[PDB]
Amino acid sequence: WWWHLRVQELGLSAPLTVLPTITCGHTIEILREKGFDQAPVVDEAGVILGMVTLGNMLSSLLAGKVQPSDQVGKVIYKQFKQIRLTDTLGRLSHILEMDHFALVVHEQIQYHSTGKSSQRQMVFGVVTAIDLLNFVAAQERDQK
Amino acid sequence: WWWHLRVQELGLSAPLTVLPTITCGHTIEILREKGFDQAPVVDEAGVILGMVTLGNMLSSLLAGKVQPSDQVGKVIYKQFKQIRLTDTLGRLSHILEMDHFALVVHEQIQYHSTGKSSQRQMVFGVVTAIDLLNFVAAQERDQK
Amino acid sequence: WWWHLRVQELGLSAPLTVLPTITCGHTIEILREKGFDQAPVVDEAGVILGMVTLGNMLSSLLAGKVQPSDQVGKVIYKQFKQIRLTDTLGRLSHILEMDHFALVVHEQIQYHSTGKSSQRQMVFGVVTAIDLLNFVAAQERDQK
Amino acid sequence: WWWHLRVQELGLSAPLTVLPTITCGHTIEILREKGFDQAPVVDEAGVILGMVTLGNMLSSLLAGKVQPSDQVGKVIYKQFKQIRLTDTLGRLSHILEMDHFALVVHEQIQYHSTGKSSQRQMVFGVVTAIDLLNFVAAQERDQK
Amino acid sequence: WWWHLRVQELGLSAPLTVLPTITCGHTIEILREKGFDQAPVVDEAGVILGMVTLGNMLSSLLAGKVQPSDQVGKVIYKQFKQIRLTDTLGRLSHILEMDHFALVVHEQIQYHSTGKSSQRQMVFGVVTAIDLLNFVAAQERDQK
Amino acid sequence: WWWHLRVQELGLSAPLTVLPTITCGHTIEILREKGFDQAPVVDEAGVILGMVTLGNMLSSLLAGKVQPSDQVGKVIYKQFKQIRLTDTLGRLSHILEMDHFALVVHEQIQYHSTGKSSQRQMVFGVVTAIDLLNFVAAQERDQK
Amino acid sequence: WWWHLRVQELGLSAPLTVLPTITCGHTIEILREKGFDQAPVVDEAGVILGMVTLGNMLSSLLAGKVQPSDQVGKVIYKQFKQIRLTDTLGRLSHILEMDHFALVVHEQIQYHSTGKSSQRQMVFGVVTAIDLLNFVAAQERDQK
Amino acid sequence: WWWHLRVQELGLSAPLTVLPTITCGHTIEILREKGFDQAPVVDEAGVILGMVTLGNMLSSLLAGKVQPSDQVGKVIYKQFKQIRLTDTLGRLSHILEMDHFALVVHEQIQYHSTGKSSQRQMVFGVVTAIDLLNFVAAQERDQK
Amino acid sequence: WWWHLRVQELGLSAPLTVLPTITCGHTIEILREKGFDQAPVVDEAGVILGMVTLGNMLSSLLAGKVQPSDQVGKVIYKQFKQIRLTDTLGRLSHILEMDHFALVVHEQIQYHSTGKSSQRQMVFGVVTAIDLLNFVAAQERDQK
Amino acid sequence: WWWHLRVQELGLSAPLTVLPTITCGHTIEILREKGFDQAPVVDEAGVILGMVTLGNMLSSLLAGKVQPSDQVGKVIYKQFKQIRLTDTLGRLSHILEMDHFALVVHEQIQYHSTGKSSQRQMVFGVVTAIDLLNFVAAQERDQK
Ligand SMILES: C[S@@+](CC[C@H](N)C(=O)[O-])C[C@H]1O[C@@H](n2cnc3c(N)ncnc32)[C@H](O)[C@@H]1O
Ligand SMILES: C[S@@+](CC[C@H](N)C(=O)[O-])C[C@H]1O[C@@H](n2cnc3c(N)ncnc32)[C@H](O)[C@@H]1O
Ligand SMILES: C[S@@+](CC[C@H](N)C(=O)[O-])C[C@H]1O[C@@H](n2cnc3c(N)ncnc32)[C@H](O)[C@@H]1O
Ligand SMILES: C[S@@+](CC[C@H](N)C(=O)[O-])C[C@H]1O[C@@H](n2cnc3c(N)ncnc32)[C@H](O)[C@@H]1O
Ligand SMILES: C[S@@+](CC[C@H](N)C(=O)[O-])C[C@H]1O[C@@H](n2cnc3c(N)ncnc32)[C@H](O)[C@@H]1O
Ligand SMILES: C[S@@+](CC[C@H](N)C(=O)[O-])C[C@H]1O[C@@H](n2cnc3c(N)ncnc32)[C@H](O)[C@@H]1O
Ligand SMILES: C[S@@+](CC[C@H](N)C(=O)[O-])C[C@H]1O[C@@H](n2cnc3c(N)ncnc32)[C@H](O)[C@@H]1O
Ligand SMILES: C[S@@+](CC[C@H](N)C(=O)[O-])C[C@H]1O[C@@H](n2cnc3c(N)ncnc32)[C@H](O)[C@@H]1O
Ligand SMILES: C[S@@+](CC[C@H](N)C(=O)[O-])C[C@H]1O[C@@H](n2cnc3c(N)ncnc32)[C@H](O)[C@@H]1O
Ligand SMILES: C[S@@+](CC[C@H](N)C(=O)[O-])C[C@H]1O[C@@H](n2cnc3c(N)ncnc32)[C@H](O)[C@@H]1O
Repeated sequence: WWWHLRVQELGLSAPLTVLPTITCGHTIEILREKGFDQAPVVDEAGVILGMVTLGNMLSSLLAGKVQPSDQVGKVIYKQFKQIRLTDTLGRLSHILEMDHFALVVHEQIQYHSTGKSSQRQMVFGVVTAIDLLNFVAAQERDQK
Repeated sequence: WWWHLRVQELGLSAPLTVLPTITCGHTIEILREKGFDQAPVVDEAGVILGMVTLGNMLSSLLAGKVQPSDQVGKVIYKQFKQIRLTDTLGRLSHILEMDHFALVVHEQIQYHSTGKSSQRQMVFGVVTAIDLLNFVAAQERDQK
Repeated sequence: WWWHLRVQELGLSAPLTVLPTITCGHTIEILREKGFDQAPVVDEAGVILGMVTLGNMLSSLLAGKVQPSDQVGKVIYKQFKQIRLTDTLGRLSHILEMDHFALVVHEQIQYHSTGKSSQRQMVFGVVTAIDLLNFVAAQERDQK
Repeated sequence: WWWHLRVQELGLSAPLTVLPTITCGHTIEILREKGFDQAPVVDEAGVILGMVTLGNMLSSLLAGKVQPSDQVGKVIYKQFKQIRLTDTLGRLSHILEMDHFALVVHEQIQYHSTGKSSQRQMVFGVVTAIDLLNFVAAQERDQK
Repeated sequence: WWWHLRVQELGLSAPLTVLPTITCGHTIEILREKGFDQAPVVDEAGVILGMVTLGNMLSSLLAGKVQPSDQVGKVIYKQFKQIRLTDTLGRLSHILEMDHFALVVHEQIQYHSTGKSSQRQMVFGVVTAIDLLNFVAAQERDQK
Repeated sequence: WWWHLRVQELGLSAPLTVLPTITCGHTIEILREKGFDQAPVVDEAGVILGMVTLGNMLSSLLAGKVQPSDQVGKVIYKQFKQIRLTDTLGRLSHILEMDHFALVVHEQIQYHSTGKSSQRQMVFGVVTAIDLLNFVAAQERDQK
Repeated sequence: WWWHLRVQELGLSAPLTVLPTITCGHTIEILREKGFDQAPVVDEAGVILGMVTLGNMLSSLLAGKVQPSDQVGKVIYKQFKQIRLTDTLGRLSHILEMDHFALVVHEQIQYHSTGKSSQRQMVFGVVTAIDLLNFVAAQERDQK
Repeated sequence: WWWHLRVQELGLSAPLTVLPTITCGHTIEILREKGFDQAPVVDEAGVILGMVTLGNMLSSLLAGKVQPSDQVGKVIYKQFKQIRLTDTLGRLSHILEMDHFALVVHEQIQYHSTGKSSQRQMVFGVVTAIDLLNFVAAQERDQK
Repeated sequence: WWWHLRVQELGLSAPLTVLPTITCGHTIEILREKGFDQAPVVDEAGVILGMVTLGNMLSSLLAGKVQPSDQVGKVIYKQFKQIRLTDTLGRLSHILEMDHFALVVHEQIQYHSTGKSSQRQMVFGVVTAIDLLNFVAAQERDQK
Repeated sequence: WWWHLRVQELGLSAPLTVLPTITCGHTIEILREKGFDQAPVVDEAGVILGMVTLGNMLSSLLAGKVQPSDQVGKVIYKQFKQIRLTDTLGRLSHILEMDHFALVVHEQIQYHSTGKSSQRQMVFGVVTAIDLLNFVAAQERDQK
């Protein structure tokens, strides 16, 4: 039944993200002390530009390309199956199987001095099935 | 009953915002062509830095401080009441009671090259009672 | 300079109004898709008998007096700052300065079988600020 | 140059119209004391249901169809080269070139309880070249 | 029955007539506030030499032949058909059913020491169907 | 250099594990609030009889066998490239890449009444990349 | 210098243990032929519940409480001083210097069907100074 | 019962003994691989001049007096509860009650060139209770 | 039955040997006072370098090889069928039977500074049938 | 030189003898603690009838012919070499060489009232090479 549900309901309390210049070893700590596993990589403007995960992180360091002291900009995960918040859990349940996570985007349309429109994409969160499992374990009392 | 409803459920399709350098005259067009009157004023990084409304802009143009060719950066509406998307309708409905509009924000905590957290507030969108009315009109069908 | 202009100069094209029996939400949907905010409440004869505005409507709905399914007549915003089309832009601009909207009316005198005179008032149009702001933006391309 | 100008500029302070039930002897009187030539005929709802002119009337009286005590509604004039106030003076000029009068109208879009649109034609006023001649001496001080 | 009624018995209001030198517009604005449409042009005494109307002026002015600032002499409408006061209402019907007005003349036969018979055809006035309609309305009161 | 390091040094403070009867949703909660990802499934005697990981378990919920209220015993996950505690980081670096984790085994040789030996495998912990990733940063101060 | 060292480096390959049910004499034989002196006593679940030593044996066997053919659980040594593997070598130093043998333990906490937690204590390896002396004579080759 | 028996019956294994100058670690390894707990210290002539024990040796390094590479004559133990082969098992068992081992000695009456009598003490071997317990483990099947 | 018995169970009386540097006359003296038939000859280190018997003396004195003042090392007897202290009494009795004396030796495996294994041999004692004949009367009360 | 010596100087103090009925072990014990090997067996008057040694007695006991409890008379060794005291030491020494003992007999030459001379040969004693060895050792002191 849960696949009926929608992305926004899932409580993406995930404001955390990184710059590409963050030291690899530091991110390793932050995720673990938080218990997290993957962190979004954006610019200081917040523009979505990549990902970082242990799976590529361990693979990269063990590949010998970088040190833990290196910056994540050079080991940036980018192949995320990113989804939109407006979508349903079925798509989430679909996508979140081949890998543990996927980005949810929020779109931002700015207009220039001359009224010319522009588009900015923002991070709504970084979700995993735990959020799905956590949410599905409780909310079924209300809108099942 | 609807005041219990959760804010993110309100179907905000509101990515449009403006740079402060946009000309007032063009600004009116974009809102009026959209049927809008108020729009977020943000930087190129999406920094929540003010507003623009009907009363803000009508008073400003009638006061003569901004010509129609003037930029909105001079008269950016600032006294907006603001809510968070994780909040509830009842307070937002309360919030909308004494204003024409309300701002919803979001947060995104970037982490430095040194791994230090840095919190950035990000625009979620712009809500007027139409959004509440439009959704509660839909909730007439969804309360099943 | 524009405030000296005649009210009729603006050209408030749309004469869109409602009867006091249409469902509250239905009014809201019609205005919102078109982006409107208000609608004159007149009889089938067209006699100006009131107004309805979202600021009243949001307050009315949140007051609990009307469901969205309720009729619009019971929340008739019959009070309005009303001006005549034969009047000056500045005073209407003055009128809109501290109001969410303004009303203009069209007079009409009928003579019965005995020729005794009568008076009727039709709606010339409904004006908000963005009428003027767009109009002065357009008109200053011709007369300025 | 004036023929290019908009209809509404011509100061059409002409709200007077009659019910069809008014007698012949009173219609002539009012138009005579007003110095008028013709008078619109509408219902109590303002529906544009006819006309009456000296040419229509004189032909009617001299044909014997209406006694002076008879109603103008029996011989209600209804033909006219009707125009709408959004148009230009040249078309008004064009229409008045061969008719003995010109008719201008106005619109009102009422909406029912079911949200169904209803465009209602409404009288704006009666115009003759006097309105042109009176006002042509005026705009040659404003736009000329 | 009224067709028998004597033209003299109608009781024209009065003659109003100007000299050809004065401009059209000044005559035009005067006649209209009296409600008039057509005005004679005579010599220093009242001899028939000219005739002006709105119908020909509007036709001529929009044709561009003369301006409203042009003298009233160039808008002459003397091609009228003319009647004598000794005739009856029926003759007016045979006149006014087509034209917009009728001319009635009169003789001011003053006698002097010049030694010859004198004849000076005066203008008796300007009569329209309103006079006819007023006269038949009045005669229906006399014949009561 | 780190592959020189030995498995024993890593310090897996990982005594936590589960029974097969543990509730599915409770299982995910337990790891999540603590921030873990997977915990061994053993009996009350500590026998290494299973494993629970989100990737199978998210698939397990999507397979429909388990609701969050279900037990993990019916979806007990039992494949793991388990490593031995005496090895080096080279094996860990090798083994721990193709999956996110691997069991580390302690062993126990119990002797019967007749002196017959009996080997019993024990869980020394549950390791992922962080354990070494944190450790490699630390071990550059002690052994290298 | 070695006293600083970590216990787990000491090659504590002592998975062997006994059930209480086995006779005393065989256990003494078992440790004798394999060369040990003392062996840990646990249940079939591997729960640490006792010990057996030469003094625990000879004194009891000379006390007459047990025949050599008597069961070993009768003389289960339990007054050992106990340490955890996570400690340092100097902690072993001030343990074996007065005790004739040393016990080390490993911990394991299991989580129930209801999610409640319970710890299990598991033997790591029965160690005496020879391991230390063997290890310290060996590890200095790694350092130097 | 066995305490009535005779020491010589026990059947010692062998006299594995060392010189004082032997390295501490080599004795440590030798007793390890042999499983032994101690070894007598004698000269090349076999004179009973010392002993080396686990408790002596563990205390020796941990007191810092000898490195593992140092020679054992520095810590030469001689406080053994020495016994003679001719003595009884019960006394030996009593003798082993507090010491972890008991030296068994042997005599040799060597005469000189002049016939002067002299006694040369000889090491018969080394015994722990494990000898006795194993010894009684079989003797109860033949001499009982 | 006694032939089944063992060296150690039979037991020695006492060991007495001498250096070869003793004179022949005193060798007779010590044996004759003891009634001994023979004597082992070793160094002060106890190495079994020879022995002396009655048959050695009778041949030696009557061959003129040694005077009583001469040393036995001149004619130190060397023939002897050496036996070990592990051997069945029947063999001992057999092995003694054809000879006139027999010797049992005791092993002594000592280790050097470099821990190199080395086995020296030690004299256990001299045995004649008296050792058998006296003890056989005793073990018939112990084994029988 | 000693071959000149005689039994009269020999000092054979060997008068002890046994009866044939005495038990072998009883004779064995007596001979052993005095330290002899061979024992004379004579009648109650001292007349020569028997002789025994250990060499045959052990051999006979090992042959199974007699037990140690058997009488000494059945284990006789009379196949000795017998000598007379009048014979020189050289012949004495010569004759004892190829054995372990020799017999010397007593032939006193006085008689009694029986009326006839005869011979009742008593044993003079039991000499060994040790006697000679003791004798030659002593006589070397006497002659020098
Ligand atoms: C505690 S971690 C558990 C580790 C597991 N491998 C995973 O990624 O889900 C999961 C929780 O952390 C939160 N989280 C994941 N990524 C995050 C991020 N980049 N910033 C802040 N929170 C995040 C999610 O809301 C999720 O509920
Ligand atoms: C249809 S307009 C009606 C006029 C109304 N007074 C207003 O502008 O907010 C309102 C709708 O547009 C959306 N909206 C308002 N401001 C917006 C903005 N700045 N960018 C994008 N959408 C916006 C809101 O969600 C609301 O549902
Ligand atoms: C496209 S709408 C823009 C959205 C905004 N709510 C509004 O109505 O102004 C612009 C025009 O709608 C007109 N308008 C507003 N209320 C009206 C009403 N009740 N009937 C007809 N026109 C109306 C305004 O005068 C304005 O010129
Ligand atoms: C003052 S009369 C004089 C001109 C001429 N008598 C005629 O009626 O055409 C004409 C003026 O009266 C006004 N008028 C004409 N008919 C009208 C009517 N039916 N109701 C109100 N005003 C009217 C027109 O604006 C026009 O400017
Ligand atoms: C409004 S006018 C009659 C309508 C006619 N179409 C006109 O406007 O001239 C009303 C009265 O004015 C009078 N009248 C018309 N023209 C006149 C003139 N030129 N001088 C004096 N009276 C005039 C007529 O007698 C008529 O009774
Ligand atoms: C904060 S969790 C992050 C998620 C990680 N993939 C995991 O294994 O759960 C990382 C730490 O949790 C610890 N851990 C993992 N499984 C555990 C378990 N079953 N019991 C106790 N600790 C565990 C590991 O030692 C690791 O250092
Ligand atoms: C080689 S034996 C030497 C004799 C020693 N005195 C002792 O305590 O047994 C000692 C070795 O056996 C190992 N050991 C001790 N107890 C053991 C047990 N119960 N099972 C398996 N190994 C054990 C220890 O780690 C130590 O390294
Ligand atoms: C075979 S080891 C068995 C291992 C056991 N941990 C121990 O040392 O007792 C035990 C045997 O070795 C013998 N032994 C002990 N120390 C000895 C030594 N220094 N030289 C020769 N044998 C020794 C003991 O007499 C005992 O019978
Ligand atoms: C007591 S004498 C018995 C009678 C006779 N003298 C003989 O030797 O057979 C023999 C005993 O002395 C002991 N013995 C023999 N030669 C010895 C020697 N060289 N040193 C010490 N004891 C010896 C033997 O153990 C034997 O039990
Ligand atoms: C000391 S024992 C040992 C010598 C010899 N191997 C033996 O066993 O007969 C020998 C001495 O005892 C003495 N002797 C031998 N037989 C004897 C006997 N039957 N009675 C008394 N003395 C005897 C001899 O004189 C000799 O000096």
